[PDB]
Amino acid sequence: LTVPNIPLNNLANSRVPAMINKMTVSTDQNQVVQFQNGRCTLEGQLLGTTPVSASQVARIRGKVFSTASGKGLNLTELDGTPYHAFESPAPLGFPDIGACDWHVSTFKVDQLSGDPMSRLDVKQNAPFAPHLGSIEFTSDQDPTGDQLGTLAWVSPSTSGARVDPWKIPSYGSTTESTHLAPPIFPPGFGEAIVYFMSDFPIVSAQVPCTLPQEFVSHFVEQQAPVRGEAALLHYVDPDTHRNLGEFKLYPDGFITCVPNTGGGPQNLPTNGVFVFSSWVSRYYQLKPV
Amino acid sequence: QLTVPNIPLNNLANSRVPAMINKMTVSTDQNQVVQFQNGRCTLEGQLLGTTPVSASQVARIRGKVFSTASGKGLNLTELDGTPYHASPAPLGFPDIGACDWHVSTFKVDQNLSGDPMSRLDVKQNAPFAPHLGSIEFTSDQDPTGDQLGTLAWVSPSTSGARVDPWKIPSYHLAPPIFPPGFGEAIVYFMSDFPIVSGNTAQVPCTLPQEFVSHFVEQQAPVRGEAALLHYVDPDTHRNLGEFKLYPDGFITCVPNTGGGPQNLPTNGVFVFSSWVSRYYQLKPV
Ligand SMILES: CC(=O)N[C@@H]1[C@@H](O[C@@H]2O[C@@H](C)[C@@H](O)[C@@H](O)[C@@H]2O)[C@H](O[C@@H]2O[C@H](CO)[C@H](O)[C@H](O)[C@H]2O)[C@@H](CO)O[C@H]1O
Ligand SMILES: CC(=O)N[C@@H]1[C@@H](O[C@@H]2O[C@@H](C)[C@@H](O)[C@@H](O)[C@@H]2O)[C@H](O[C@@H]2O[C@H](CO)[C@H](O)[C@H](O)[C@H]2O)[C@@H](CO)O[C@H]1O
Repeated sequence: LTVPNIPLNNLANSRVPAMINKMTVSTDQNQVVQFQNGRCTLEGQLLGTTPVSASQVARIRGKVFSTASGKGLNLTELDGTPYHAFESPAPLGFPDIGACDWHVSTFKVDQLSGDPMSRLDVKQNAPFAPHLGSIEFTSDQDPTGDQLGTLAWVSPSTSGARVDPWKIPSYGSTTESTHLAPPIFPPGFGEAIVYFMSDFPIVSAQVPCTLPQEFVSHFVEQQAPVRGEAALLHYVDPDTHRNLGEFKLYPDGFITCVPNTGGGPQNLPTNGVFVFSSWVSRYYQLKPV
Repeated sequence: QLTVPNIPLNNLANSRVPAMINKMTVSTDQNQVVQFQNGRCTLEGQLLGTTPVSASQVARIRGKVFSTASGKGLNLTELDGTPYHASPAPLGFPDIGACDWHVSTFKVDQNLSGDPMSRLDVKQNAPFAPHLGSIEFTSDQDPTGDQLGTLAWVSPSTSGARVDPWKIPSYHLAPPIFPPGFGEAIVYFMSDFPIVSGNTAQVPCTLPQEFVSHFVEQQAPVRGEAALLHYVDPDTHRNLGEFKLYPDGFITCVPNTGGGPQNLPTNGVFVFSSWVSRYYQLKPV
């Protein structure tokens, strides 16, 4: 097993198209998340809506439809092939920033003149049910046909709400089975989930993810056998080659540390490289960072 | 030993625009020389031109707005906000030449309400001097401060002009790539992208972005004049075609007459086979 020999600041967020600019732990270290993107086991099994490439992250493709009530997209995978609702919550790469309005900038796939972009404004209201294969939108432009695009920004669902990018959508319409990647639980003994943060335009400031996207593709690519209960990593300064801290990478595909009281990995340099050290017991006792 | 990514072509990103690869092709004129500044990396992992490591750094721009009596523009920085020192441009800077760019940016600092996006409309005329650290733009919005964003679409420089995404800007340059050997054609990895010219509807690049990061990551020694690759169906394990990967960081094939790699399925995986001679003759594909 290896992890990417790439400094953290050259790694991409797995939940928005952006670069990671820092690590942190959640304010409440007992907080449980259930992100659907950035999810992959160490053996290379993609979970939830997680795609392989950073350029599949938080993107949408579909064919425009129009009814008496308004317009929407009948969803496909990002390559235009049929969406696998039977096994995933939404097309691979579909955004997972819950409980907010989305603004998605799309273009028509077969394109002679004029502004080609449409901004699709999507609400996560009662009828938002991407697992069933469609979403509705409003737009100040006139999108038609096969539209492909990327999440541009997010905003509050209602005037005066806030956006909490730590939430995920409700993919179903009702008891509807949506095939969610399971929750990630802080594993105990003072360990905290490490969140990789990126700047992103959130109107009412950073989006967390649990694996850098290149870690995901690395695991898919290697299909490495898991030879222990956890993988001990060192976070190494690439210029001085000093070990800046110990981290644990778990088979289910997330990373923890023991944050120093009043601190944590948010106080570490953001240009370090994670390096696999050894397979260890689930209860390997980390030095605080 | 040298390896290439164990990832099917349709899960690989373009290295010149933020998009996925959806086919391979050869140039209409198989003698055509290109000089792309992104997607450039040697097999040993040496980045060239403006090529960044991550797919989410491809064709992005960051800088501080200046807006004066004389004009508006960006004083460019690197994508992480650190100073750009006058390489052709900051890493990741777009390399789609001879066209207007439309770049959608947000204020990194922003703590205000409202539409956070600005579309920066950029022309490749006189004030376009990214090598010197600035470009000018017009915008129907009001961007201020530290703006970070991504190339959204491109359009003709002048009314009636066409956009040719095989061109690069006038900005250090990564060197031209000349079709090598006998009968070989450079393989171009294509992505759909909003180009508002004619029927063009595509972007070529010479290395998938994940190939670039793979080489940077691996730093493998070059042990021969060229690496023979097989393009393999990952389910049946059949070899679908022979390709040659050159140390300077590009791929060739010998296309069957009237055809070529554009006829191959896009779910195949490149696999290193062996080191071969610079004049190893490929099986037509
Ligand atoms: C005059 C009109 O009907 N539209 C103007 C835009 O031009 C149209 O859309 C552009 C993208 C091209 O497809 C034109 O052929 C078409 O008429 C014009 O858009 C600007 O076009 C410039 C070319 O002269 C250039 O590409 C520029 O980047 C682009 O923004 C806009 C902006 O001036 O004005 C419309 O009225
Ligand atoms: C000045 C004004 O009335 N602007 C309206 C937009 O609302 C502003 O910008 C949004 C993003 C929020 O920051 C508001 O607090 C601010 O007044 C409005 O934007 C829409 O806001 C909705 C929330 O009520 C929701 O987030 C929606 O997704 C977003 O588009 C736009 C669109 O209705 O209209 C402007 O006039």
